[PDB]
Amino acid sequence: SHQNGERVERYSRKVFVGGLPPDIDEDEITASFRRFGPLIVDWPHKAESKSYFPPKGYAFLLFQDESSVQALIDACIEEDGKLYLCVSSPTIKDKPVQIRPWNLSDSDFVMDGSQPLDPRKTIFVGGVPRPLRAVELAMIMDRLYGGVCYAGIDTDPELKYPKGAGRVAFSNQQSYIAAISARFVQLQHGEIDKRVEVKPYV
Repeated sequence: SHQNGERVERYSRKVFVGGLPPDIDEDEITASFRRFGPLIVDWPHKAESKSYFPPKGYAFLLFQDESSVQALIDACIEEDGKLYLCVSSPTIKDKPVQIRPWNLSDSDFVMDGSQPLDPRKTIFVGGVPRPLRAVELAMIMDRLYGGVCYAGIDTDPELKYPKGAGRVAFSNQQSYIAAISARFVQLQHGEIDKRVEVKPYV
């Protein structure tokens, strides 16, 4: 049978996992995923002090091609908050595995073309986690100090993946004056509530 033959490589091939069985090695997870082919993996624990593999289902991994990022993520279930794989089969059952890829091209939250990125109009925004997108950053500043032209989070040029804080670029009105002088505020959003930082760029 056939229905589609297109491919996409505009997703970040690094995927976090946590649903792995209580006993796992790199060949168990290589058999857990499909279409990913051969891949590279890293564990939160792998020292000779106990074992070459972690005592928990937590893992970080990536594979050789970026086209299977969309093919495998499409062969599984998703949520607006996270992804899930239906690989329940080995020593773990009835519970899908946690999945989190990244969007190496959505890391840019453009809002208006009247002002591109510039060192005299850039602003810094600190306190964002890595697993989140600039969603929480651009939306809070647009709900109380709106007028933004560009927004995003700090990333590694190595794989275009988050590494810490974030930034925005607008200088349109006193709304930017109100957020650049409001270097601490309250949001009650996600695992964060207060004292997030907002200051001029350097």
